[PDB]
Amino acid sequence: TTALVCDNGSGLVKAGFAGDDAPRAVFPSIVGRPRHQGVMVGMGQKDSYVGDEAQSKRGILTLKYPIEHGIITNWDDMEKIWHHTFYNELRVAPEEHPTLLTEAPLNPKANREKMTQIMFETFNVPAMYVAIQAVLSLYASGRTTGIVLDSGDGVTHNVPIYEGYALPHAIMRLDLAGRDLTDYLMKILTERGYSFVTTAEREIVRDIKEKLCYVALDFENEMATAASSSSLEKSYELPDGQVITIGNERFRCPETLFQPSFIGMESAGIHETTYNSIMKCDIDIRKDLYANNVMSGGTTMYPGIADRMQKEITALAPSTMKIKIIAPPERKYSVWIGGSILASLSTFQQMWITKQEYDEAGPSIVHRKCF
Amino acid sequence: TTALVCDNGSGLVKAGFAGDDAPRAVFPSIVGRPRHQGVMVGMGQKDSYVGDEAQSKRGILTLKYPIEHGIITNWDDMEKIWHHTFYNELRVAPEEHPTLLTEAPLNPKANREKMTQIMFETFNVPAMYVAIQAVLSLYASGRTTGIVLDSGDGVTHNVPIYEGYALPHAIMRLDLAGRDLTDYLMKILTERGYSFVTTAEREIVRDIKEKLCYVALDFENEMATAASSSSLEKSYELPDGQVITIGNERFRCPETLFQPSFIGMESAGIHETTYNSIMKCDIDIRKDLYANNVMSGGTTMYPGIADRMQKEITALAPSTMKIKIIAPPERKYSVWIGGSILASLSTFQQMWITKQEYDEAGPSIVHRKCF
Amino acid sequence: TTALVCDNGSGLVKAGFAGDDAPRAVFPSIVGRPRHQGVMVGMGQKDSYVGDEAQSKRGILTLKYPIEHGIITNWDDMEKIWHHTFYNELRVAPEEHPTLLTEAPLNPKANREKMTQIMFETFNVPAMYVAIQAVLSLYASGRTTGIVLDSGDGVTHNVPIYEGYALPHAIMRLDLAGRDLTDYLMKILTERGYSFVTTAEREIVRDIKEKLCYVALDFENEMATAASSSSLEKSYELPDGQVITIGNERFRCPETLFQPSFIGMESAGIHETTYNSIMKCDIDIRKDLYANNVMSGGTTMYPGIADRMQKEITALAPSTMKIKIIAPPERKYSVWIGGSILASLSTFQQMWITKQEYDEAGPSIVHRKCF
Ligand SMILES: Nc1ncnc2c1ncn2[C@@H]1O[C@H](COP(=O)(O)OP(=O)(O)O)[C@@H](O)[C@H]1O
Ligand SMILES: Nc1ncnc2c1ncn2[C@@H]1O[C@H](COP(=O)(O)OP(=O)(O)O)[C@@H](O)[C@H]1O
Ligand SMILES: Nc1ncnc2c1ncn2[C@@H]1O[C@H](COP(=O)(O)OP(=O)(O)O)[C@@H](O)[C@H]1O
Ligand SMILES: [Mg+2]
Ligand SMILES: [Mg+2]
Ligand SMILES: [Mg+2]
Repeated sequence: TTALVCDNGSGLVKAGFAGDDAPRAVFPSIVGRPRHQGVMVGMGQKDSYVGDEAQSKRGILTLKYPIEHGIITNWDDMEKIWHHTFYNELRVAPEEHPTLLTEAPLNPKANREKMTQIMFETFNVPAMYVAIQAVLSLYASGRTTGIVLDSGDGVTHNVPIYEGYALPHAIMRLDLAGRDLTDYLMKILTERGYSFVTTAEREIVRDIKEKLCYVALDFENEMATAASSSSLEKSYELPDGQVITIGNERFRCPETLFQPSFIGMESAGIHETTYNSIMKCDIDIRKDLYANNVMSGGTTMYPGIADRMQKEITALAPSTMKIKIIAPPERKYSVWIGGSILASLSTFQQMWITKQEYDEAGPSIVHRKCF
Repeated sequence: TTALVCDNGSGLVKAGFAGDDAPRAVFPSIVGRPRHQGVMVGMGQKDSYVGDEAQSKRGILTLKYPIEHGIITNWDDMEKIWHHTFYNELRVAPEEHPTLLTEAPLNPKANREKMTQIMFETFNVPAMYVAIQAVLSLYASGRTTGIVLDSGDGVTHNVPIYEGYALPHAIMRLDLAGRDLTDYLMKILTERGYSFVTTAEREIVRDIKEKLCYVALDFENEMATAASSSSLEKSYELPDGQVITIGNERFRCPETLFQPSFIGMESAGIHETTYNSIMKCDIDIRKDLYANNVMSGGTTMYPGIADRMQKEITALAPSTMKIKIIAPPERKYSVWIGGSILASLSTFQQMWITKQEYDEAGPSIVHRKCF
Repeated sequence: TTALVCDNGSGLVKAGFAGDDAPRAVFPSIVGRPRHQGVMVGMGQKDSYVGDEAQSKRGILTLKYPIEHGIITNWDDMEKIWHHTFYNELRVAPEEHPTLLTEAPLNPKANREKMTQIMFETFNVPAMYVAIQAVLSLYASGRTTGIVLDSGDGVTHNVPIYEGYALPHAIMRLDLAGRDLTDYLMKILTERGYSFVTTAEREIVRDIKEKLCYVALDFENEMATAASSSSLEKSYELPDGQVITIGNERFRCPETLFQPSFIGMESAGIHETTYNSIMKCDIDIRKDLYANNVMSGGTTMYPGIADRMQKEITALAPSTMKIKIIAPPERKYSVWIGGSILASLSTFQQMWITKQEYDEAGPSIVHRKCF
């Protein structure tokens, strides 16, 4: 049969079929409900909206994310999103297809236990499997050795792998990702008199961040350049026709990744996190780890982030080591591509958690069979 | 059965049957009583006259409007007018027909409470409903999204609606409409030596306003043109054969809608009111609101008012927005047409306030069931 | 010398001298201009009126607030108000006194830049400083640890402080305050047939709100009590002798603070805002924050608001935490009292921005020296 690969991220849902080169369905992972009163009768109105239909009508809706920091917090909305993905986007029968799901490392066990329970009971899938997103990203690049830096909307994490072996004690997890950057940009936009307070306005700020933000190679030099002249300013048109102009915010927003103290976090930056993850591994594999830094996720798509990470890691690493950052242009879907590749492999077909095994063992079997 | 749609405006009464394309009965909402002494015996004389019979004999009558600024102030005369509408104009049995009534937004609650009480007790209707006039106007145009500018004889108001959802906090209400314009024209006609002081003469001034007034595209240029020559002057024949000539008054009278300060009001014009109502809505629906400005009411029938409103809103709106004014030729009866359409809908048949519900709950049920 | 403390709020101006226990001058921050025509010659008439003189003659004036939502929007009127405060109220020479000014957090930078420029150029003050209002309120209570809820006429904001250290990432700002409540009461007064439309009538509605509104401990029980009987009704006399009676509106008006959806806002209430601000701080300071909730501003003077906030925060906080609301009877002037205390401190005398520093650095120095 044909397996289903579903990457349930905090911000976007990636779904498709195993063997394909790109995900079939990509849409935001949101559920919207009306907050005003309906005075017009005879027209089709629904109590909830999911995905693009919620984005289109966001002006009269309150938008909620069921997944927060890679943890599912509203299982009703998550089930609604899964139903939407299975029926309206891919248009498939769930019980006729094994499904591969993704999860961030160091997550609560109950999250994947409930994922398995929902998949086996509500949708009655024949088989399912839960994988780590960082390993799938390594699969997508055709590599067996390297350290993967994956940063999406909720979670940023590092996983070092050498010759197909993972070192769990060196796994790092950070709760700073895209959504936090969007909130910080939303806060700092008030310096120029721009006020965004609603969940519909938050999406507008996210679009502005995606379309106008970049990572500066040197932060203080960029600050001086922005203070000296107006060559770095850009204009953006709001949906109602208003035009806003932003200056140093464009690179101030992504700077939080390297300086988490901008949002009040004591943790270190992504470069120092990667260096510490490398230094926790055996001395005989650090040289290979230094040359196989793999980037994945939407938050790694800022212009100039790879050069900045290269510079920082070079400044941290010994001068005789060769630092190489791997940033494929398609790294936005590396997790899904690796999941499809894994589901297409012949040797993986006996690693599926089947319905019989679940009926015998309960939801706890995902701990024994998956990682 | 067949539902009855009655639009009780400040100036005119519109009545008919649901499913019809036009109101069956249209007549002024006035009650007249003699003010001289009857010296002739043996002839049929009545203590009161309603509607067209009052208009025909206005020379010996004092005319009173029971509705003032969309608020009923004389319930005895209002009951007389309702009896006239039910029995002499439509010629129907009130207890055999559900009745749909209209009301302006931001009205006193006691007004509709007494309307419901009168309908259920005096006329013993089986069911009744009170709708908002601007919503019905939106129904008449076959739209679910737009901002409605309704201006009749007593009230001018704006109601923005998006995807069938109303935003009550953005609803505007103005107490400048046709009657105020008639009074202002009555006052300014004294500059040419014309004196109208009675309620019968006020009707003559209203006819003059309806037949000779228009909205100037640019007020000061029209002023200069009227001062330069006499190309804008028109002649009107009084009922007794006298002929009057008016110049700049023709467009001075409707100018009060855009400059309320002409009658001593501090409020802004209709264009600024519409712009402020649009700006109070969510940023993601303002573009659709800009292109769906719907006009309704008799006061919107001045020649050239739509172009003036388009110009003003374009001058107020951002240059990249598309401003479109919708002014149907039948907008004089948009409220009644929308009411008939709503009463003809199948899904509305369970929204009627029935006699049993009124007997159970009292007059206050109209607040819970209607809007 | 003697420093000047000026608290420029959206609704009122508080001014005086450092070291005093109360502000010397309190008057509304309004500028009024005549809207009728002057027909009497030989009498003293002015083109503008400021403060109490504008309030006294409001019947023939249009009233404008130069400050909107803590942001100065009319700098000419603001300069007129500053001139009035300096010369007619305090009767002092501006160049002989350093001046301390206040501002709300998360404000546009250009606002304080222009404030500094106006103070240094137009009035030629020797030194000036801009402080955050919530910090000054904490100064007034003799505390170094606590979370301050300040709500005036334009802005409501929360600032948590622990051991003299502020956590900027946990600062909350809300654009719902007294003026919005006045507008909502103005809108809901139409349910009883009372119509207030002018800026002079808006002041009357504000007086009614100040004199008759209170916060209900339980909203639905108060609704049921008001519906059952008339024990909650009060009477108010209009300036022309008319008497109005209001029922549930008295506590419906302040309820918008806890339910912003009454005016169409998606944001949460003040209690939930305070709880979220507390939860964003470090876990080791939340216990001290829970017991030091400080109220400040005119909008916190509603009867029963402190008990309602205590109940809500207790319902939100863990059952083992001790919730304490600090509501001094003089919290109406807490910002000014704290500003005077700060200006009287010996260690603050070197934090003044002096004329030499401004001449060297330009208006941008307020960003580097102030917070
Ligand atoms: N061009 C871009 N520049 C910066 N950030 C981006 C860009 N495109 C997407 N993002 C951000 O990436 C995040 C979503 O990416 P994704 O890896 O799909 O996250 P998740 O897997 O958590 O859904 C969002 O926060 C989005 O704003
Ligand atoms: N052709 C016209 N030009 C200008 N005003 C008109 C015209 N026809 C009617 N009116 C005015 O419209 C008002 C009544 O219209 P209508 O919408 O029926 O009001 P209502 O619903 O309050 O009775 C009256 O003031 C009348 O003078
Ligand atoms: N007793 C009261 N009850 C309720 N509101 C009040 C009371 N006294 C003053 N206010 C309101 O407080 C606001 C002004 O207080 P203030 O803290 O001086 O604001 P600002 O600093 O913005 O001028 C006004 O909206 C006023 O109506
Ligand atoms: Mg992801
Ligand atoms: Mg009408
Ligand atoms: Mg204040």
